[PDB]
This record gives sequence, C-alpha cells and structure tokens, in this order.
Amino acid sequence: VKELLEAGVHFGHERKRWNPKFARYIYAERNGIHIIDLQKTMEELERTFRFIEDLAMRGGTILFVGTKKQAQDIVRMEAERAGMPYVNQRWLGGMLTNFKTISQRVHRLEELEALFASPEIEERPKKEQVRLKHELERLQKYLSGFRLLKRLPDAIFVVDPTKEAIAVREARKLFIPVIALADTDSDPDLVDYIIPGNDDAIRSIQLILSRAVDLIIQARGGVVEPSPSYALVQE
RNA sequence: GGGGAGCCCUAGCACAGGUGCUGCAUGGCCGUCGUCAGCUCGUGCCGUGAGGUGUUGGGUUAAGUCCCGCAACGAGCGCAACCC
Repeated sequence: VKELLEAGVHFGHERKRWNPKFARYIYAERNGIHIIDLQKTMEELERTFRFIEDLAMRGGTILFVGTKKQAQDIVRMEAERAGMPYVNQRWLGGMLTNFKTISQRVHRLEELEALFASPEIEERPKKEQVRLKHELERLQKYLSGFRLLKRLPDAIFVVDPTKEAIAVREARKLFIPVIALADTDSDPDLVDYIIPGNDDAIRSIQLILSRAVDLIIQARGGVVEPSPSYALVQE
C-alpha cells in the first residue's frame, strides 16, 4: 500500500521540460529524469483525500478531466464508476464558464435521443435524418460524461494540468477547487490541490485513480473493484 | 312663348405638349466581379482599447462541404436540400 506501490512501477519524470517550484518538491535529477519525492507526496495525498471524502460524502461533482488517450480510456470507465460527471475526449472551450450554453448543447443532443426513437423512425427526409445521425453520434462522442452535469460543480479531479490547465485555466478563474495530477512538468500554485506524480505511466493512472474513486465510493460507504486496468496498459 | 342640360363652333383665358438637354438627381430592370464563396449574429475567453477569437493549422469537396486540429461552440442570409 501507498509508498511501496510506487516503488513498483511509478515515480518521477521530465526530460527537463519542467518547472522550478515543482523542483522544491523534487529529489535529485538524474538519468535526465527528475527524482520525485513521493513521501511529501503522500502528505499531499493525505490532505487531498481528506477533502475528497468530505465533499463526496456531502455530495457535489468532481470533474474528471482526462484527455490524453491513455489516461482518457482508463479514466472513462473509472469515471463511469466514479459517478462524477466527466471529461472524456478532447476538452473544448465553453464547458467550464458557458454553463447555460452547455446545458443547451445537451438539450439538442438529449432531444435528438428522445426523437431518435419516435415516429421519426418512420417519417423525415433522408438527408435530414442521416446527417442528424452523424451529428447525434459526434455530440455523444464528446458529451458523454458531461451529459450528467447540472448544477455548480465543486472541485475537479483532472490529470496533467497543463493541457489540463486549458482545463485549469477555466476552473481556476471560476473560484473553484481544482484537484488535478502530473509530473514535474506542470506548476504547483497553478492548482488548488496537488498530486505530484508521473502520468505517462498507464499503471500510475490506474493505481492513484482507483485510489481516488474508491475514496469517493467509501465516502458513501463501500468500495468494489475496477474493470479497466493492467490490460491495454502493457499489451 | 321662352327657359333647362349635354353636345359642337369661334376670339378670349387657366391651361396643355417635348423621342429637347442632363442616370453627377434618381427609383426600377439589370449588365458586372460571379455560383465568386462569401457576408454576419449569440455567449465565454482575449486586448487598457481599436479590435481579436470564431473562419488563424491539415486534408477534402462543387463550395466556409464535411472531417482532425483550435479558446470555443453553435445559429444565421447564401452553399445545400425544399418547386418543376
């Protein structure tokens, strides 16, 4: 458990595409690959999961932002289990902020769903229908986990918050708690709460994330087990 | 026996008429870039602002048509389909 899980398959990163304040977190910098300090990282994880279980047991959406394919795939399934409205595919400008507009985009999609199994299965012209198939598909292709986000979200979990500081950027201006997770690449004070840990390792993703999801399922009282994992991680 | 209206004539009078000018006074019809693929709106973000964003990258199509990107996502008059 904990620190010894890391001595297994995950640790520090960076070809020196780093960030100075994160280097205060840092131990060493050999191989060219910074030597993460997973100890005080365990301290961080302590405070992190404190608020995790708190806000989760009280109830209010933490906003799975995984985007890089790897992460994304795993997290998506995990997200479905985590119960939290989630960012699956490529994060697009508008979600965080243009909230009402988003609710409208949903409405177009959801009502496409509603009127996809209607007498429209009979009627309606070909070009209209077929095109509407296409854009219905893509609409759900992006707004899957987002389709279930309807009232002031209260923290995010995210992954590597540089890209996912496109994401941070938004929720950061939005006076909102943002947990989020990365290597010595990103920035510490860029975030509200910090998980200093590599995220190009698919296993790392699996482990820390399942830890969090289980933390929120234990906020409500339980904890089962994940389906997505070691599978496509290595094969 | 006149007187009444309409209708025709003759000098008068208001009046008309113009394929006479000027499209540097114009409507309208259009010739015309040219079926060129463009023109623009909503919110968010951006810049002190003008304004930007959208539409700035890459294919692809008849085409701003569609698709991967992208601080954005749509909607609009055209494009298309809708009349033959």
